[PDB]
Amino acid sequence: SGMACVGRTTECTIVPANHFGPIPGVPVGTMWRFRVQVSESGVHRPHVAGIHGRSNDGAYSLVLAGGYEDDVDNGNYFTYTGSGGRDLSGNKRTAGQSSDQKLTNNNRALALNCHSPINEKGAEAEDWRQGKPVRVVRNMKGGKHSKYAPAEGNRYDGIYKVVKYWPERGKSGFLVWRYLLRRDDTEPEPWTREGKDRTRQLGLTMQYPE
DNA sequence: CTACCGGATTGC
DNA sequence: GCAATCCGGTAG
Repeated sequence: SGMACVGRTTECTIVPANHFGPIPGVPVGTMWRFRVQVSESGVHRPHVAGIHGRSNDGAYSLVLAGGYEDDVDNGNYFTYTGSGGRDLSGNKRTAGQSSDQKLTNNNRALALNCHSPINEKGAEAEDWRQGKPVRVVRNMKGGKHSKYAPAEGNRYDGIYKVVKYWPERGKSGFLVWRYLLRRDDTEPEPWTREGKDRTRQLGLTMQYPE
């Protein structure tokens, strides 16, 4: 079973589970081979889910991992897809779209980060930088369609904010919730010349399980 | 390609 | 507390 059914070896105690913003001691460019490690770091606590959020508070983090065809990654911004609209019966974790997504649970959480009152028809923020921060991790499985994904594993790419969100018919013909995320982070983007230099100057290397 | 498990977390 | 959810990971 390797890493398929494993739990954490430690938990992040440096900040609590509902911390908004960067995790202390984890710079942009930090890299981990497996999602469980990303969880142990505090950067993205769920081992499987794309969004970490509480539907009455906000979303703390998300992962771009190519798991949702409606995702569109443009590096310094991206269009993210809500979760759900899927039949996971039979103890699945992933499936194709087979019903309309809903503005509930993780999807409502991420909408709350937008600097606009929550709205079932979607919203746009007049001052997007006042929104709640989202920690963004890119996983190599996004690399099928995105040149910004890391070659392997998972990489912390910094703080993004939700500019707007809206419902739209997805590629599979069912409604999906879509979110425009835009970067708001003083640290360089890992894929740029400056980001590559920073990663090197910091001595960051891929973290593997102990 | 197909099938489906633990664990972590939030929903209720 | 128990139910629901799930952008992972592996075996066949």
